[PDB]
Amino acid sequence: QQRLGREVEEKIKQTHRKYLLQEQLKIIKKELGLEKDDKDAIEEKFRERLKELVVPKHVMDVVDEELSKLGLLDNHSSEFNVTRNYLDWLTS
Amino acid sequence: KTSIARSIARALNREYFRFSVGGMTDVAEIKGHRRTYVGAMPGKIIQCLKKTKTENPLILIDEVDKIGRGDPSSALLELLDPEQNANFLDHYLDVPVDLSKVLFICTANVTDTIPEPLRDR
Amino acid sequence: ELGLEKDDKDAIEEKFRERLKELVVPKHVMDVVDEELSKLGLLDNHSSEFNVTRNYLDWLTSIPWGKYSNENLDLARAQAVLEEDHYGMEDVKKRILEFIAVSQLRGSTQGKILCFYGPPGVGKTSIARSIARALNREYFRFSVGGMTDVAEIKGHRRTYVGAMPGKIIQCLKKTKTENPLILIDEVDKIGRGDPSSALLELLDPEQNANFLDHYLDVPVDLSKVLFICTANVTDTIPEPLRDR
Amino acid sequence: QQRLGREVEEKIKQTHRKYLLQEQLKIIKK
Amino acid sequence: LLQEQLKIIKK
Ligand SMILES: Nc1ncnc2c1ncn2[C@@H]1O[C@H](COP(=O)(O)OP(=O)(O)O)[C@@H](O)[C@H]1O
Ligand SMILES: Nc1ncnc2c1ncn2[C@@H]1O[C@H](COP(=O)(O)OP(=O)(O)O)[C@@H](O)[C@H]1O
Ligand SMILES: [Mg+2]
Ligand SMILES: [Mg+2]
Repeated sequence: QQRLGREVEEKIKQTHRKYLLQEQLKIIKKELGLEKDDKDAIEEKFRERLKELVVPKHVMDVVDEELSKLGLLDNHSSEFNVTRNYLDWLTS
Repeated sequence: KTSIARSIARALNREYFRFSVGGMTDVAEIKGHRRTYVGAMPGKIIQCLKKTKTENPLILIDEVDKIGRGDPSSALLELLDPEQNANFLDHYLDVPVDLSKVLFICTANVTDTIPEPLRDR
Repeated sequence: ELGLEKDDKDAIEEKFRERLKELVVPKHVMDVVDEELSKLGLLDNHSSEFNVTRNYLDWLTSIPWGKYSNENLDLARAQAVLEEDHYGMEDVKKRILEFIAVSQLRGSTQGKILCFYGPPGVGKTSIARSIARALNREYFRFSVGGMTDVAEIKGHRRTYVGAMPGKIIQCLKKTKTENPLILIDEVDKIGRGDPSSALLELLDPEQNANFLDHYLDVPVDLSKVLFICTANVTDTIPEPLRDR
Repeated sequence: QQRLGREVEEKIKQTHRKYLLQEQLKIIKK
Repeated sequence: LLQEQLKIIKK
């Protein structure tokens, strides 16, 4: 009974469809990357708020410490979210 | 007592915020929560400074006599201290802020029920 | 290897290690630091475990192991600066002078726990700065008023996302000295979730010499830290705290 | 209308570069 | 500007 083999072939076809879906996702992201944000743009985004503020020395040290670790973490870590949200409050 | 607070802010051209502490029981509304906890936010005062975009707004603390128990009354001691406002500490920021320029107005219907540490400040 | 991108990130080891050159690290802390540094060298720099280890080592190498502020043992100028800021208050000034004299006799820095209680507006909170100036000790203040979370005193385990050591270790990192002056205001108005059982581990000469923090998980010697506690009335402070 | 062909070509080039980098990393590991 | 919008819509 080659029905199991036919099902395995259908699963392989589904895997090929997943590969095509990944290729299409890359194709879409190629144009979707425009007008987006990244780890380097967020640094100046936070720093421009401090331009017009008379920031005390200790707050400046804390901000520099958080920005220093900001560039080390990746864009998807939960700790990255925690520090980004902390900076969003601290620099506002 | 409540209505004059907005008129004073209009005359002084200061930003205005109304903080109804009466009936409140959660201390976290004043001093916030640590960064570790998920969904943590700073206290009410930090949001006041954030939304007013000024370090010297008019904060109206309504019904100080109706504060709850079981205790934000001790947390107010770090917020209404005539000389300790320069280093008010919020648990989310974990950074002292200078609240000495903020004009605090507190409303109370009866004097006798305010605790002595707050009544003397 | 030349075609692929390569970075000399291994310098982070001596980047951390240079902080311990002027410190006097105890053996038990140094062993943990060495094991953590060895673990860091194997983790990929993109791993979350690598970031946790890096933060742990950053906290470990920032504690001022063996650093002490140059305490002023001169009685005359210590008394003069105490009379400079506050009038009256003979008892507290006498207590501070006795503390300085005892520290001078034994030839080493001394740690003690003092509690100031009385009517509001007598100068209990303000004198902490004058005492710090007299002793040349670094000054720090945190209020336990309405304290209901133990995590402020003991911190959180580093397994959790974004854990921090807590108030005492933050103070140790900030003041960069192992003998600062701690002012714990409103000790008589501490809340419950129970932080009152955590202060007993801090305000106790018999166990504060090996204070264990949930984040660092390494004992530190707080026996030389001068603790000052402000209260409004004595009869509401917990009995174990009033005992010490 | 014709921008789709240019976008697809750019995406294919980026994917090819990424796969070449992955293959080089695998060769280096081997 | 419309060409970029058309490509974005198609994607
Ligand atoms: N001196 C005053 N002049 C004009 N209106 C007043 C005056 N005092 C109170 N009011 C009126 O009373 C209303 C409610 O007052 P409120 O601020 O609630 O008093 P309280 O703060 O004592 O409760 C307001 O809408 C206001 O118009
Ligand atoms: N003996 C004193 N001499 C001079 N000023 C004093 C004295 N006692 C209190 N003060 C003043 O009182 C103010 C606040 O005192 P504080 O330390 O808040 O008292 P408490 O600790 O009882 O709340 C300080 O700015 C200080 O100048
Ligand atoms: Mg009213
Ligand atoms: Mg005081």
